Amino acid sequence: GRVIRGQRKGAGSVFRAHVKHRKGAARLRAVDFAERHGYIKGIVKDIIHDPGRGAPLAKVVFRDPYRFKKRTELFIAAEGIHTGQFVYCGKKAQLNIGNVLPVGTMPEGTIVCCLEEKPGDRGKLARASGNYATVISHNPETKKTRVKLPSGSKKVISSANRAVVGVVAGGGRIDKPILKAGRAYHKYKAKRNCWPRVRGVAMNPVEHPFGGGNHQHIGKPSTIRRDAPAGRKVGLIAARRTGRLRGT
RNA sequence: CGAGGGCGCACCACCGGCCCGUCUCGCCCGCCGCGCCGGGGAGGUGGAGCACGAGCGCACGUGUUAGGACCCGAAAGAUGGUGAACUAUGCCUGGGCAGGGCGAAGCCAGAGGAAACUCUGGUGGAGGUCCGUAGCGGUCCUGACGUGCAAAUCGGUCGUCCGACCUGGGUAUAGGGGCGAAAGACUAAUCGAACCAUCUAGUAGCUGGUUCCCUCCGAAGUUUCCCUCAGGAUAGCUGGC
RNA sequence: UGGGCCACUUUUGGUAAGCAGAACUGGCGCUGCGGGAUGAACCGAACGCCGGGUUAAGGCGCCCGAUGCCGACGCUCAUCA
RNA sequence: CGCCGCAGGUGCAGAUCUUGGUGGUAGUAGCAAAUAUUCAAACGAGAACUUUGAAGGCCGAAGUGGAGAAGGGUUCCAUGUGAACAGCAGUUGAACAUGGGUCAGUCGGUCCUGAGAGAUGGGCGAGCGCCGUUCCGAAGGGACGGGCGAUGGCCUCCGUU
RNA sequence: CGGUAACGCGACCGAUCCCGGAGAAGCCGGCGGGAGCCCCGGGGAGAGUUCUCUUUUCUUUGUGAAGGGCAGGGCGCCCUGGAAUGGGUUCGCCCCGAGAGAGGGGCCCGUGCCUUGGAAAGCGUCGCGGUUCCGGCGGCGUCCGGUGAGCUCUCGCUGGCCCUUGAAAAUCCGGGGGAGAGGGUGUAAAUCUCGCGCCGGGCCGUACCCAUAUCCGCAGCAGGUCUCCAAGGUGAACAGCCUCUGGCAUGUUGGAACAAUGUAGGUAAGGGAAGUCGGCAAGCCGGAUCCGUAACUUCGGGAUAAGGAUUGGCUCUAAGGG
RNA sequence: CAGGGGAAUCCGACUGUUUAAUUAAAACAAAGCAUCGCGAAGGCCCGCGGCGGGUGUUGACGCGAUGUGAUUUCUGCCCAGUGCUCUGAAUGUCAAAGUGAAGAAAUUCAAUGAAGCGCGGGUAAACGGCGGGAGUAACUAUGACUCUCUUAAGGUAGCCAAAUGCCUCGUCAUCUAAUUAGUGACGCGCAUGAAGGAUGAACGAGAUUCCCACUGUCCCUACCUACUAUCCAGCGAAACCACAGCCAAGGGAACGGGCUUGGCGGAAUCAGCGGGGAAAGAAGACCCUGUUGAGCUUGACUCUAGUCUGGCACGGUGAAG
RNA sequence: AGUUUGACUGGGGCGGUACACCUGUCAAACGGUAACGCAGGUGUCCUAAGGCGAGCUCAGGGAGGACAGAAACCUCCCGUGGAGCAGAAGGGCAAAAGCUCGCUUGAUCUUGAUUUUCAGUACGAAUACAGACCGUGAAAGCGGGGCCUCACGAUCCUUCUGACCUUUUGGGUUUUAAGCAGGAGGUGUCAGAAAAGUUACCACAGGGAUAACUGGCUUGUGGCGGCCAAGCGUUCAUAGCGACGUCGCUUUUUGAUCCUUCGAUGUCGGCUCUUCCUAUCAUUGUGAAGCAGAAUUCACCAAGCGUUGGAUUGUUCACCCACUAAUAGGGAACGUGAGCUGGGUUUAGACCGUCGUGAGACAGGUUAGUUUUACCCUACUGAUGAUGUGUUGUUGCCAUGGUAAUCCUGCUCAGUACGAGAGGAACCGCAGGUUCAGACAUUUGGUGUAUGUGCUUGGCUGAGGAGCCAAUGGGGCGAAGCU
Ligand SMILES: [K+]
Ligand SMILES: [K+]
Ligand SMILES: [K+]
Ligand SMILES: [K+]
Ligand SMILES: [K+]
Ligand SMILES: [K+]
Ligand SMILES: [K+]
Ligand SMILES: [K+]
Ligand SMILES: [K+]
Ligand SMILES: [K+]
Ligand SMILES: [K+]
Ligand SMILES: [K+]
Ligand SMILES: [K+]
Ligand SMILES: [K+]
Ligand SMILES: [K+]
Ligand SMILES: [K+]
Ligand SMILES: [K+]
Ligand SMILES: [K+]
Ligand SMILES: [K+]
Ligand SMILES: [K+]
Ligand SMILES: [K+]
Ligand SMILES: [K+]
Ligand SMILES: [K+]
Ligand SMILES: [K+]
Ligand SMILES: [K+]
Ligand SMILES: [K+]
Ligand SMILES: [Mg+2]
Ligand SMILES: [Mg+2]
Ligand SMILES: [Mg+2]
Ligand SMILES: [Mg+2]
Ligand SMILES: [Mg+2]
Ligand SMILES: [Mg+2]
Ligand SMILES: [Mg+2]
Ligand SMILES: [Mg+2]
Ligand SMILES: [Mg+2]
Ligand SMILES: [Mg+2]
Ligand SMILES: [Mg+2]
Ligand SMILES: [Mg+2]
Ligand SMILES: [Mg+2]
Ligand SMILES: [Mg+2]
Ligand SMILES: [Mg+2]
Ligand SMILES: [Mg+2]
Ligand SMILES: [Mg+2]
Ligand SMILES: [Mg+2]
Ligand SMILES: [Mg+2]
Ligand SMILES: [Mg+2]
Ligand SMILES: [Mg+2]
Ligand SMILES: [Mg+2]
Ligand SMILES: [Mg+2]
Ligand SMILES: [Mg+2]
Ligand SMILES: [Mg+2]
Ligand SMILES: [Mg+2]
Ligand SMILES: [Mg+2]
Ligand SMILES: [Mg+2]
Ligand SMILES: [Mg+2]
Ligand SMILES: [Mg+2]
Ligand SMILES: [Mg+2]
Ligand SMILES: [Mg+2]
Ligand SMILES: [Mg+2]
Ligand SMILES: [Mg+2]
Ligand SMILES: [Mg+2]
Ligand SMILES: [Mg+2]
Ligand SMILES: [Mg+2]
Ligand SMILES: [Mg+2]
Ligand SMILES: [Mg+2]
Ligand SMILES: [Mg+2]
Ligand SMILES: [Mg+2]
Ligand SMILES: [Mg+2]
Ligand SMILES: [Mg+2]
Ligand SMILES: [Mg+2]
Ligand SMILES: [Mg+2]
Ligand SMILES: [Mg+2]
Ligand SMILES: [Mg+2]
Ligand SMILES: [Mg+2]
Ligand SMILES: [Mg+2]
Ligand SMILES: [Mg+2]
Ligand SMILES: [Mg+2]
Ligand SMILES: [Mg+2]
Ligand SMILES: [Mg+2]
Ligand SMILES: [Mg+2]
Ligand SMILES: [Mg+2]
Ligand SMILES: [Mg+2]
Ligand SMILES: [Mg+2]
Ligand SMILES: [Mg+2]
Ligand SMILES: [Mg+2]
Ligand SMILES: [Mg+2]
Ligand SMILES: [Mg+2]
Ligand SMILES: [Mg+2]
Ligand SMILES: [Mg+2]
Ligand SMILES: [Mg+2]
Ligand SMILES: [Mg+2]
Ligand SMILES: [Mg+2]
Ligand SMILES: [Mg+2]
Ligand SMILES: [Mg+2]
Ligand SMILES: [Mg+2]
Ligand SMILES: [Mg+2]
Ligand SMILES: [Mg+2]
Ligand SMILES: [Mg+2]
Ligand SMILES: [Mg+2]
Ligand SMILES: [Mg+2]
Ligand SMILES: [Mg+2]
Ligand SMILES: [Mg+2]
Ligand SMILES: [Mg+2]
Ligand SMILES: [Mg+2]
Ligand SMILES: [Mg+2]
Ligand SMILES: [Mg+2]
Ligand SMILES: [Mg+2]
Ligand SMILES: [Mg+2]
Ligand SMILES: [Mg+2]
Ligand SMILES: [Mg+2]
Ligand SMILES: [Mg+2]
Ligand SMILES: [Mg+2]
Ligand SMILES: [Mg+2]
Ligand SMILES: [Mg+2]
Ligand SMILES: [Mg+2]
Ligand SMILES: [Mg+2]
Ligand SMILES: [Mg+2]
Ligand SMILES: [Mg+2]
Ligand SMILES: [Mg+2]
Ligand SMILES: [Mg+2]
Ligand SMILES: [Mg+2]
Ligand SMILES: [Mg+2]
Ligand SMILES: [Mg+2]
Ligand SMILES: [Mg+2]
Ligand SMILES: [Mg+2]
Ligand SMILES: [Mg+2]
Repeated sequence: GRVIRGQRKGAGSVFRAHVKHRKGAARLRAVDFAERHGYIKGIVKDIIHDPGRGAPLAKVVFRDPYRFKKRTELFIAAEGIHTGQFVYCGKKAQLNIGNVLPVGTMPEGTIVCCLEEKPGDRGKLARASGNYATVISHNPETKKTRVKLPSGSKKVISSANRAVVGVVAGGGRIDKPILKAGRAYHKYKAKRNCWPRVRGVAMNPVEHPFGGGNHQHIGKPSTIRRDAPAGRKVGLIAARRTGRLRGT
């Protein structure tokens, strides 16, 4: 009879992202004339740590092509780039780690960093540390490119979508065991209020569908249908299978 | 005074008769409309009817009922508001935490090794590390107290004491909502749904109460029906006229 | 009012019950009074306020009104009458 | 106030009834957490408690010391009173009465932004309004620079418009 | 305008615009500098003890801000030069042909010292006048040293930790660039972040308590309520115990007694958990030094395992430095 | 100032957290392990409403939803049931709208056929589940073995009178003089068992047993100290109170202070005391009744936000059919 | 989100339906008459098992007859029904009401009256008529269902049937709809709501109309006795027992009941402490024996005195160890919680097993879980006093009340009596002990703040000396007093 946890997360109040010390939105530069027809050279000025993100951010300074000013970008750092390096963004940029260039003008096996989901926005795909997307096949007609996402899914996107060449830095961060509950506390203190997770079976029936009982048991199939209302769909949501994944 | 006789009020029992409905039987009658027209009879039966009216208005009493409804009494439900000065959690900005024990990596030297490397002594100072202050907490005495110092305190003994640590202030989340390392915990001594006002004199077959005198009469706890079994309706028993 | 209960007798269940359930009349409930020491229901008797007389059931050693009869005939001794 | 009529918010022992008052309990329970007081004097009607002096102790710098924030709001300071109050007392008081006291360019506020709050545009909404905070806005009212002029005047020439 | 340079000098033309800096950054460790305090040896001044001793014990014995100069600390600053037989160097580290060691310079901080302030003030003493109750007047003094893993602040250097990387904005400044402006050789112009001079700074708060009596808890309530400073002895120590500065009157009463029962605290022959649901409660142990430590183990631990010895006072003797 | 120690069993790995005011724990959390959803026109969630809002200054080494609970070692069989999910296959049922027919129309009938449900696959680290009866070896006793009935599969590795075993104080051994306790062993286990089983150091104000030491826990009590209590001066409540207050028996609403019969009864008081006053505290919380509730659950009845799907409108321009 | 989650009931739940009906009985010779009284039955069945008429006689038995037998069919005789009539039971029935045939649809259309239940309401069922239309029989007649007693259902709604019926809203026609009358679709909780759980997180109004704990009645059950004496006891009923039967007592078992208490009588066990009972374990005095002694057993007077220390268990119980003269049984609100304790049960946290889809449940296990108040009256314990002898004092008496001692061992008797032997007492006497009681401090022990005297740590008074502080600083020894 009480609003469950997870339902309370959408209201935002306490479950909002801890963005006080974050360094800004990590994005490619907005597509313009120089990047659409040639290349623009920028210099990597600093590589910084973004709180709540396990991927380094690269501060890249460009020249404004229309007024006497310096533009500062906050690229997602591909592994191997260093401060003082020159990065080149545009259609005519060559294949090097850190350069930003459209996927349609790339070989058939190149693997990219900060992929655009739509032709014009900033990077949206393969942004988490150690991740990348592979270019599978182009087709000169209808301006389409097929890419492999970190999840293994295949996606068809426009050939005009831009991406950084290489793999985002941060490597195998998940390989290290956290070991200590406190280390997980510090990890999630810089992210949001989500970490100390109470099991639903340990709750009372009023605050969870799995709550209650003289033994801690679910009492009903944990797999729940897709169209179940909020406050009910807990457990394995719309699960195609359960068990152990033996075979793939 | 009077055997007998007569007219007989009201009222009662009965038998006839009349009006409307409905059945059964059957034969006649009427005409500006001759009709799928209209009317009439006899015999049963249904009616809160007729059969030389008794009503209307006003007052008083009793009884039943709807209303706050003889008086006081819920657990609840709804509407609209006020609270995060306590606590719960997130964020912002500050402040704080004796003295010791153990002795991780890294480093130096010596020694033994063909190599691979090994041994010894120092150095170093790691850790949700140990003993233990302040702080924070609250195990046991099931101690004190228990109309207390106190609507949760006190004594000793205890857990932890560089961390998921303690804490001020500023902020955010508000009631079927919040918040919860989860005890249905906490949300201003109130929480298995806060507080305030109103709907509201909420309802109660249940509990408690129900105020002067004398005189006369005087019970029932049984019948039948009831989601009836602590209650009603009904007949019975009572009183009054 | 629609909770009844009790007694003689009849009577069902139960080992039985100051239990449970019927029949009949009376009673208590609603009822005081005399007697049963005491007691809702037993026995007598039902009640305005009194005087006198007499009784009912029950009593008459003393408490405590009445045998303080020269009462009648027997029975009985109990170191739990 | 009686009598004839009229009309009631018309009669109390109860309701763990309402309000007010008063008993027994009873001069009883009690005035027992943190070692501790004593001598002399003064004022005074009055001294275990006030003041001074002397002595003995305690807090023992993580104080029973010296200063602040929050909160309180005159409790601060003198003089006086001695009704009540300070659960004994008081000649004392944070009591009562009468007066007095808080002085800033340089200590804070003020200014900045933080987590956040919140108009306007817009959107929604029966509506009070609330959503949203850059989003669906013609969102810059400013500037030493230059020009056209007014010469406003110590019209040389610099300030104005 | 000067210096090879780091950079220096008192100013040192310059707008729109652009770039950068400061503001502006966690926690912890180890060292080093400075100060305040503490300590020790003398010199004064005033007190205390003097039964005997004590050249004794106690108190006290200043120099603000802001300038100038000098120490001291730091530098990931410059010049010469070119290093293996590698060398410098820290407690640890760490550093070097991307320029070590060495020599010579530059800069930053300078809260330390001296100086102006400054002794005239303050303080300590000894007197003298009175102005009911003079910032009265006067004399003398306010001195020399030494120590430190000492405590507290502060500054600096160098490390460690993070799947944690520890604000923003007002505000101020430097630079780049050079649109412009300035004057015709004058006792000159534009201009000036140099020295001195002139004027102004409004508004609100400001007393006191800050707690076993000024706040909340119905109260002068053993509760609660955020901070700063922090002496001597013992000791590992912000422990406990005693003391100095400062504070107080025993916590909303006193007096007399010393029954039971209690609350709090001790002791108890012999036995030693037989008590009790149960060793509850109490008791035993305990610091430091020297030994000595098992099973098991995730090899880290267990571990102060367990067990044993010693511990005072006094007189010395060695060793550890500048 | 200032650790009693040792040998074991159970549980939780540890540090951490928790019912302010009776439960600090074995409960919660945790790292680790496993599963599920989602590529943004998205997953999950808020929102009366706006193409509103949170995750999100995010992008699969990420967010969201679950279970289990360090390490070690393992995690067996069952997709019949209920869930979940997957492609629709000639395909069954299936609303509104639309189509056709009859009628004078209301209307009636028929054809067509969205999701869903049926049909078919997958899935147990989803919920859950994991059998009986007979005969049989050259002493007996068991039963390696053999027959059948039946399931979706018939409990595997392990573990055990365990915090899980009724019978039960199970049986045997050890610990004691004596043990419903402990430990070790056995196992047809009423009713053990695999994301949880079985272990294993360190740790624990966790539950249990024994041993050394220690003692007033006890035999068996005594003495002392402080503050009370006590008495006094001052000050000064409250709870409670039908009236009250000595007993035995009787009867009685079946346990009297009062009534009957008897025993008896002597002012006013002080310190104690805990037998009575069925003492006080509260309109019993247990239990039942009420056509009185509330918290919670669910194929109870009746609904509903949200969601999936069809139709109409916004809603247009061209071709292949 | 809202709501519901029946009733009865020897408490509720579970179980049953005694909730609507029918038969016999209860039931006490009219009728009626109750309990979760007894024995049973019903929610149907039947175009015939309905209606007429006719003709037969049934169950069973005896005697006969090829296969044929205990039963196949045929025949005769007896046959009061001992068969059958659908079913439960009861009643009724013989040229019946049964069996077999023939013809049929009175199981049809109608209005009233009445009986049964009863309020003299309804439904259902039934009785007697009356009016039609029929069936059957020669006819009288009989028949509107079943031989009789049961076999069933309101309003609202729906559906069908009937009247050349009424209305359909200004008139008319036609659909439609509404109506009038009669059937049907059903309410079995059967006079007729539409309805699942859980709560230990719980709430309210009540209930002693009603359970759990005391008391009360009862005494089946438990416990303890008695009568008879078939037997046991080598033999011998009765030393000691006591079958089959039968009579009691007790209230320390457990039931039965529900009278008191639900505006509350604190709910197990232990601890502590007092008193009471006797149905006597021991001890005193006795009787009996299958009593030689020793030991043991039975019984009497008898409750004065005693009846213990421990291991496991919360236990009450139980069991074992050991001592003992003996280790008897019980009551007092299952004595005793303002006496304690809190181990158990019995709140809220939590784990396991089983059950349940789930919430949650479990006389299943486990772990943690606030035990409040006396100063009132009485009772009791002690302490002053009070009334009467004029005041006051000393010394006394005793009414009345209380009451207290207990048990064992060793030596001697005595290796005696007795006995084959083994073994093996007693009376007097002596020495001591146990439990209890009343005191006491010479001794020993304990206490010790004489704060008495040494020692000693830290600090403090300038040192010495003398002291003090550290809530009794610590420690050794310690008078007196208490013990
Ligand atoms: K809700
Ligand atoms: K589970
Ligand atoms: K009325
Ligand atoms: K309000
Ligand atoms: K609410
Ligand atoms: K009833
Ligand atoms: K009535
Ligand atoms: K820290
Ligand atoms: K303040
Ligand atoms: K005294
Ligand atoms: K013990
Ligand atoms: K810790
Ligand atoms: K704990
Ligand atoms: K799972
Ligand atoms: K399955
Ligand atoms: K399945
Ligand atoms: K613990
Ligand atoms: K509730
Ligand atoms: K009869
Ligand atoms: K009914
Ligand atoms: K009996
Ligand atoms: K009984
Ligand atoms: K009872
Ligand atoms: K009760
Ligand atoms: K006991
Ligand atoms: K002594
Ligand atoms: Mg969790
Ligand atoms: Mg829980
Ligand atoms: Mg739920
Ligand atoms: Mg659950
Ligand atoms: Mg679990
Ligand atoms: Mg007539
Ligand atoms: Mg009337
Ligand atoms: Mg409601
Ligand atoms: Mg606030
Ligand atoms: Mg707050
Ligand atoms: Mg630690
Ligand atoms: Mg620790
Ligand atoms: Mg405590
Ligand atoms: Mg206590
Ligand atoms: Mg009222
Ligand atoms: Mg009301
Ligand atoms: Mg009904
Ligand atoms: Mg009543
Ligand atoms: Mg009644
Ligand atoms: Mg009745
Ligand atoms: Mg009766
Ligand atoms: Mg009555
Ligand atoms: Mg009468
Ligand atoms: Mg009478
Ligand atoms: Mg009488
Ligand atoms: Mg009598
Ligand atoms: Mg008499
Ligand atoms: Mg007489
Ligand atoms: Mg009135
Ligand atoms: Mg009155
Ligand atoms: Mg007193
Ligand atoms: Mg006192
Ligand atoms: Mg002191
Ligand atoms: Mg202070
Ligand atoms: Mg003052
Ligand atoms: Mg006073
Ligand atoms: Mg005042
Ligand atoms: Mg100076
Ligand atoms: Mg050099
Ligand atoms: Mg001077
Ligand atoms: Mg320049
Ligand atoms: Mg001030
Ligand atoms: Mg206070
Ligand atoms: Mg207040
Ligand atoms: Mg004191
Ligand atoms: Mg005092
Ligand atoms: Mg005070
Ligand atoms: Mg002793
Ligand atoms: Mg001893
Ligand atoms: Mg014991
Ligand atoms: Mg014992
Ligand atoms: Mg202890
Ligand atoms: Mg060990
Ligand atoms: Mg733990
Ligand atoms: Mg584990
Ligand atoms: Mg806590
Ligand atoms: Mg608590
Ligand atoms: Mg606790
Ligand atoms: Mg694991
Ligand atoms: Mg997890
Ligand atoms: Mg499978
Ligand atoms: Mg097995
Ligand atoms: Mg087992
Ligand atoms: Mg075992
Ligand atoms: Mg034991
Ligand atoms: Mg499995
Ligand atoms: Mg009595
Ligand atoms: Mg009484
Ligand atoms: Mg009540
Ligand atoms: Mg109540
Ligand atoms: Mg009812
Ligand atoms: Mg409800
Ligand atoms: Mg359903
Ligand atoms: Mg019922
Ligand atoms: Mg009769
Ligand atoms: Mg009869
Ligand atoms: Mg015939
Ligand atoms: Mg009925
Ligand atoms: Mg709970
Ligand atoms: Mg009763
Ligand atoms: Mg014989
Ligand atoms: Mg009572
Ligand atoms: Mg009581
Ligand atoms: Mg009582
Ligand atoms: Mg006897
Ligand atoms: Mg008892
Ligand atoms: Mg108690
Ligand atoms: Mg008692
Ligand atoms: Mg317990
Ligand atoms: Mg519990
Ligand atoms: Mg067990
Ligand atoms: Mg506890
Ligand atoms: Mg007193
Ligand atoms: Mg006598
Ligand atoms: Mg005696
Ligand atoms: Mg000393
Ligand atoms: Mg000396
Ligand atoms: Mg002192
Ligand atoms: Mg002290
Ligand atoms: Mg001694």
